[PDB]
Amino acid sequence: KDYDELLKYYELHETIGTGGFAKVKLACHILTGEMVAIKIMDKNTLGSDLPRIKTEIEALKNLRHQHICQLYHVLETANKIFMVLEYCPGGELFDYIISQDRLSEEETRVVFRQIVSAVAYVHSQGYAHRDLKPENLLFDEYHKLKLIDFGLCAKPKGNKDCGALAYAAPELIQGGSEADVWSMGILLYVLMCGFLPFDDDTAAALVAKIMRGKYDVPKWLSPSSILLLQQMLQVDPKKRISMKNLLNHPWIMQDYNYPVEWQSKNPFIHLDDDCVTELSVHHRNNRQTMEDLISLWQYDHLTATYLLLLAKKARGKPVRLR
Amino acid sequence: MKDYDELLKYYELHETIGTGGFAKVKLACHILTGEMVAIKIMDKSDLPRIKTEIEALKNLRHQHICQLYHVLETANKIFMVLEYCPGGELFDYIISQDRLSEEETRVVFRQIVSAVAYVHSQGYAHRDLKPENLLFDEYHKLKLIDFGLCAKGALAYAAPELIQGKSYLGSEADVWSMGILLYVLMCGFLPFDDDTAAALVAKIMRGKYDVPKWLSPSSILLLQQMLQVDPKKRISMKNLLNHPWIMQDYNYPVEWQSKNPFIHLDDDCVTELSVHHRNNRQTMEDLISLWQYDHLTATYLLLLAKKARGKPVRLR
Ligand SMILES: COc1cc(-c2cn[nH]c2)ccc1C(=O)Nc1ccc2c(c1)CC[NH2+]CC2
Ligand SMILES: COc1cc(-c2cn[nH]c2)ccc1C(=O)Nc1ccc2c(c1)CC[NH2+]CC2
Repeated sequence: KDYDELLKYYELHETIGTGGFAKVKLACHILTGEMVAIKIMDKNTLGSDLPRIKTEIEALKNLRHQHICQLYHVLETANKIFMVLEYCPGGELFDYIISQDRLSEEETRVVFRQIVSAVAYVHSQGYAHRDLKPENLLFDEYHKLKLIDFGLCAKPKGNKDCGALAYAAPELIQGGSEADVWSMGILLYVLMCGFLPFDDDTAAALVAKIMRGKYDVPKWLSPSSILLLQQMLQVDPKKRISMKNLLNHPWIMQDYNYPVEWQSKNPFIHLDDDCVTELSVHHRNNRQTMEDLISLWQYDHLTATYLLLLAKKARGKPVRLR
Repeated sequence: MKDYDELLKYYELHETIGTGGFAKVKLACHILTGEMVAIKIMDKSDLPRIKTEIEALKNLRHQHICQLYHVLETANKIFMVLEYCPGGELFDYIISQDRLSEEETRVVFRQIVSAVAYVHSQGYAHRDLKPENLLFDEYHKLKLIDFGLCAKGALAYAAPELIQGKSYLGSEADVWSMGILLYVLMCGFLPFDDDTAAALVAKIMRGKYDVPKWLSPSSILLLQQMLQVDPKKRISMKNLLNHPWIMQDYNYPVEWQSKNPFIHLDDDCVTELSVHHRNNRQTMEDLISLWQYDHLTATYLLLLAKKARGKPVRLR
């Protein structure tokens, strides 16, 4: 009874889940033929941490970006919440870092310009992620990074509602968007060094290192790398580099000579007309109210079919259902 | 990273297979033996539950229980090095096909029965038997997992006396759950199911269920012996092991006794660990016999499996 609605729309394959509450079940969307990943939560096993699932869904319903792992479809049965998500077979950025030694400056940049694109867009929409680390970034079948787990979340100019400690800003530990900038700075350091700037045996010694904020600057780090690191690793969050200045930073533009393009290429308001026409021939009605219907963004089957059609059109394969 | 330094002396890390807050599962290679392993990584979020499981798995050793090799505790993590189970959940198996045949469900059920009868012999009751908690190893052999709710779950699997406050448990509640499991294997869905949780409870108490046309009268008889609302009326484990349904095609009852020993030690393995350590031998055996669930416990038990798969009793 929990799978009857899900199985009208999706053919279920393997289990890259079998975690706690949330198993990932690789699956195929029947109409389009595109590969999806299905996050499965237990609506009466999840404890007092169902608010995290709801904070994530409501952030993912409002965020749309080339470097954010897309939500296609939400399904709620008796004891189960289902999230139909974008396909990421390439592993975590974490798995990437721990397989190789340390990355070169130009290799970290290629990566880091993608983290910056995503996190800058999050902040434009009034959100702050609050748990940026290399586990929470995944690689798609085209080697591009996707940001995941908005389980902790913002609206810092919104209504009243921590993460990994080695990534946590000083002001976070003692109680904005500037906390995320600190965490991108920790991320930048590990990519180039192969080790954290602050690490210890006990948690109480880790906190003391974050507050004092003194760190090692390895011999192989360039002076451009060092300068950007100290702008991002400011203990005072008012002294930390702004996103407007990060986007076009001299280290950030080496070998690219254009700034980070953060603005979304995945639209809410514009409707692709190849997709509207193919959905119209399938559902059998007029494109006028077809557009009106998609524009509700209910994150049902129609939202899943529209956005997956748009993903198939992006691949190169044709705009076709069955 | 300081949290991975101890682990990474012993294990080469692979695939990141399964997020979920505190509990993440990474695939790993044990460097000395070359044997594949699964690593459960806890973000040190109910840590009495992690500690009940480790404590139960340190004392349980069985061919149809997913083996613990090694426990590692760093600052912010707990690592459990567990048996390799690439074959998926029994759950995934059931939902891919429609329903299983009686003889296909017998092959599968006799393993569930072998494992659960051994759990109960050691003074334990699992309390969360369901098809998500039974995994297939690389030989298509079932391994029972998650002893986090065990005593010394899912409502559709919960016994009537469990729901309304016991007075008291424990082993007969497991028998009810094996009965729910038996039904789903043969039918392709539950004897008690509903849209709301409040309607599910009411169905479990009255205990009346549909008996599909394709279920044999042997299947029906065993089902009603296991699905007794009164736990005193429910079939005993002594009678389950040699039940006529349990034996129909097999010339013999369920062998529940462990083939994985704590006390008796393999000499071929012992003499290979001795050449590595540059120990005498009486010391070597005395040391394994501590069962500390460190690297020496991981290396001994993985050497025992390498010995069993036909490859040589040799370290790398
Ligand atoms: C384990 O995750 C995946 C594996 C494969 C895959 C593996 N092999 N081939 C494909 C493909 C995709 C995923 C995936 O997208 N998972 C995912 C998406 C969002 C979130 C999570 C996971 C973590 C839980 N918290 C919410 C955020
Ligand atoms: C989540 O996976 C496991 C959990 C436990 C466990 C949990 N609790 N106690 C033991 C024990 C073993 C595993 C495991 O080994 N799974 C696994 C192995 C290989 C592969 C996969 C999974 C993904 C599917 N594709 C093939 C690759």
